[PDB]
Amino acid sequence: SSHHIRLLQQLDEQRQKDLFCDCHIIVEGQMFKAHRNVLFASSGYFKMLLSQSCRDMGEPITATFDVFSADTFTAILDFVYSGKLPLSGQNVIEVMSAARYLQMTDVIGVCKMFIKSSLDIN
Amino acid sequence: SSHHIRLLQQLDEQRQKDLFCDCHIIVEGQMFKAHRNVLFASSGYFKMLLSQSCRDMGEPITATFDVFSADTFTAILDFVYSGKLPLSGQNVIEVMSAARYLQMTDVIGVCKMFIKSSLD
Repeated sequence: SSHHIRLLQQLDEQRQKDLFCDCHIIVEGQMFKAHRNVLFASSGYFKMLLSQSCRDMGEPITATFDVFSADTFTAILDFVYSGKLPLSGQNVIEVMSAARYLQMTDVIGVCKMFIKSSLDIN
Repeated sequence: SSHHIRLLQQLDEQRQKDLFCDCHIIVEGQMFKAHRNVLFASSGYFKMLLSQSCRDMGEPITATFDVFSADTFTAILDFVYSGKLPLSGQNVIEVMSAARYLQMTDVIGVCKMFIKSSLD
């Protein structure tokens, strides 16, 4: 497990430092840099978007979204690169909606668990 | 950390299917396809090799090695993509030597533990 945790920490450092970042995502005018292989692995949407050029290298692939906010995409991509998803009642509905759009069943599951846990109040 | 396990399983499937493989490694006449970002994260040798072009895309980077065998590199790359290193009494010293060349301290440690526990 330590192998997997260290490796993903390194990939997270790489995307923060723009190393090997062959995918650009623009949300609300904000630019996110990331790796195609990680996104393809993590998202049914990116599997559909990136499949055509999966054996081509050259320009980075630039994808634009206006169906969710930059803050919401930050939370999703932070999870992709860490496995942690900070949620509150203020953002879990938006994150879950974006996870449906990006077809990320694991993020959807984390959101539903958070909602169920959060509602048990009394 | 089930996210971490699934993610690396997917990356392993990708390199087996030659998806997003921007690095080619030729060892003993045999071609290995892999990802630069994973290799840069996993090996001090590959970190140095791939640093020059880490923001340049285009041709895959091709590396060649003659200081270890294809079977030995298979074991190391399988570990890179799974966390499991297939060691035996036959190959443990060959794997350790390649891991020193590739500057992979985690693989060196696993080899030393294999030898140390061989008396148990």
